[PDB]
Amino acid sequence: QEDVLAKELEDVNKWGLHVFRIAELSGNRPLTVIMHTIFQERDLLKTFKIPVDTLITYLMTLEDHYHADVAYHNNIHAADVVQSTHVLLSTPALEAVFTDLEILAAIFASAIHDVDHPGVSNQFLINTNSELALMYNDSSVLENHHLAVGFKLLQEENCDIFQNLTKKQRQSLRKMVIDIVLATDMSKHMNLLADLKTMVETKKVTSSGVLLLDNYSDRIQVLQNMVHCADLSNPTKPLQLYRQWTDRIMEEFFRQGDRERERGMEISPMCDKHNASVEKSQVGFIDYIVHPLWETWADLVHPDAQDILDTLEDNREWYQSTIPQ
Amino acid sequence: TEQEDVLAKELEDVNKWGLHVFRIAELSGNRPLTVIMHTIFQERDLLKTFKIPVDTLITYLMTLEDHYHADVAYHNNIHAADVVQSTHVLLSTPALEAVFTDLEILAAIFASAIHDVDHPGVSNQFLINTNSELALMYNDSSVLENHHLAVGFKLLQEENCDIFQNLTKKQRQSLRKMVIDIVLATDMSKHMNLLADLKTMVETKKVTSSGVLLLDNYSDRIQVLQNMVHCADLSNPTKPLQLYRQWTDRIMEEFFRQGDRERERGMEISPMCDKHNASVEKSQVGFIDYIVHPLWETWADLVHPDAQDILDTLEDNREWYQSTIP
Ligand SMILES: CCOc1cc([C@@H](CS(C)(=O)=O)N2C(=O)c3cccc(NC(C)=O)c3C2=O)ccc1OC
Ligand SMILES: CCOc1cc([C@@H](CS(C)(=O)=O)N2C(=O)c3cccc(NC(C)=O)c3C2=O)ccc1OC
Ligand SMILES: [Mg+2]
Ligand SMILES: [Mg+2]
Ligand SMILES: [Mg+2]
Ligand SMILES: [Zn+2]
Ligand SMILES: [Zn+2]
Repeated sequence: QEDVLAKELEDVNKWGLHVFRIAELSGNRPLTVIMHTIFQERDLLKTFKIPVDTLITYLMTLEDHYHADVAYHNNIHAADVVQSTHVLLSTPALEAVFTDLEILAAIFASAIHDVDHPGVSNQFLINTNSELALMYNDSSVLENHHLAVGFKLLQEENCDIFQNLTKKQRQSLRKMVIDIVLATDMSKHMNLLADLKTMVETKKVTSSGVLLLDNYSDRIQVLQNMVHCADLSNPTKPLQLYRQWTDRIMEEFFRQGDRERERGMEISPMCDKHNASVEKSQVGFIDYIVHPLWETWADLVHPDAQDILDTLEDNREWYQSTIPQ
Repeated sequence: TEQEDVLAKELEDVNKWGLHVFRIAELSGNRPLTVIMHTIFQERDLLKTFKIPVDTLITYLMTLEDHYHADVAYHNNIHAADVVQSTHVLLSTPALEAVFTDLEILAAIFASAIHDVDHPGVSNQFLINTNSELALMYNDSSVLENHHLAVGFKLLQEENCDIFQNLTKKQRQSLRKMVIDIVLATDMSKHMNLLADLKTMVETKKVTSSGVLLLDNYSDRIQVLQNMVHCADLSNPTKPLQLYRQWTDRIMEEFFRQGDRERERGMEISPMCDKHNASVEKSQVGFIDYIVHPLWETWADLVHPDAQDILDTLEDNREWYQSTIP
């Protein structure tokens, strides 16, 4: 009787789910149990006639293709982005904006968006003349690979969770998922944020402040920025969670810097364990990337993101206080 | 090697629009891409400039040429050789004299050589609609063109194939980026935006005191090279009619073989791919009117009047195909 796990999963609609605890309690299956919970919570198995055993088989297969020896880009991160997207989809300002297929696409994209990540950056893969960068012509190398793996796994035995979608539903979902995962490439962050800003400046809402998004171009942009916000949500979580994410990304960066040092490569910024300032890097990350993004998101869904933005600002203040004068 | 004498004579035409490329394919033992690339590299002194060992060049070209499908009617080594030679002529246009660097010239020619390698003879849309491994690998986005680049670059790593072994690291990095930008621009889903941008450049074009195009940033330079190789890829209707008609015969065979695969699957046969219900001549007139002439009249504007004879041939060939309809 793993009662504690079911207790933890009752917070699946809350920012700040104890995802490391869930990873522990589920036998390192946070992506499987959290995806399954969210699918039940959104009635997605009945809406898209997904057989429960096919869902569980695909989810375990997918989760198996996240590397257990990568400190950050692993199945716990995938589960975290899934659950974060699931909460952002319920923003009151986005009520009635997205179809069931759009909701399914955003959640599936979040689950697969880093699958088979090797724990090094696109630039490292390009600079080492990797087989991945040769395959993908140096362009969104990892993100194209995550998509290819995520979709390829649906072809394994009893893994096609979309088997009862119509032909046209499958084509539409595939296009949306590709557009969403490719937008998680940080080389696209600035263009994405500029478009989110444009939308905020021209946003149409109801009298009760709910966004009105009529064309696909605008809806997919909001979905791209939503999953991007979820991918960049660690500094907006309660500090005890955030500090664990910082420990993990820094371990991954340092392992990349050790591969670089050994090859005699230039050690990438923040990747040198002998010359790193973890706390200054987090404050810079918040000041130049995370807070501009989440402040713009909060304007789009004004005022529903205020608690999230409050947490980010508290955490920035705390990390800054750990830097001595 | 009377045959070798005849081949050498034919290769004296490598600077001319209308080279007898099908004859060269036969005379060279089905090595048109190898012999035309080698001729062009010698003509432009590229082996000396980039310290390319001649045996490495031939080894790579032969391997690249082998990775074109000898059993595909249109997208084979003869098409690659033709696009290479057509780009080589376009690079020599008076309006571009001394404009491009040796590395940019190398990039345009190499891109043309690899730009369709390992083409299976079916379209991107067919590969997407049939859930192919290629479309799965490339997320339905420029599926073939990404594959052609990955193959063309990967083959440089085979034994004695690295023709760029003596470039600097900065040269190799620059060449790789330019080649990717050029081959990705041969995806027809990019044609309309590529043409729109070329028109904008023509409308705003600056010429130097010597009368050549002024291109003073990467964006403009790569855009011209992208459209140049796209024009070469879309050059069949601008060639002498006896060449053009052979290219039409070949693309229609390839289309019909695709539509037969779509028939043997219950799919809606793609337009122009139904050998039981095609109009070859109407399709060429449509191709020229909606794609090839809008492109080439704009290229002709950019380099005016350098390409006037090419444009005149295109317009004559359009009239000829039109005359076969009534
Ligand atoms: C101080 C950075 O902190 C974090 C960074 C990240 C991730 C998000 S991503 C979607 O994987 O790119 N991230 C960046 O945003 C980023 C920008 C530039 C370079 C860079 N990588 C290297 C190897 O240089 C990264 C990087 O890996 C996640 C969590 C973090 O802190 C908890
Ligand atoms: C009447 C068309 O004639 C020709 C077409 C082509 C080629 C050039 S490409 C760079 O390979 O795309 N081409 C198109 O431009 C085109 C547009 C849309 C669909 C299409 N394919 C299918 C299966 O529908 C094609 C197509 O294969 C080359 C030579 C041709 O005539 C000599
Ligand atoms: Mg990622
Ligand atoms: Mg072959
Ligand atoms: Mg092509
Ligand atoms: Zn991620
Ligand atoms: Zn071609």
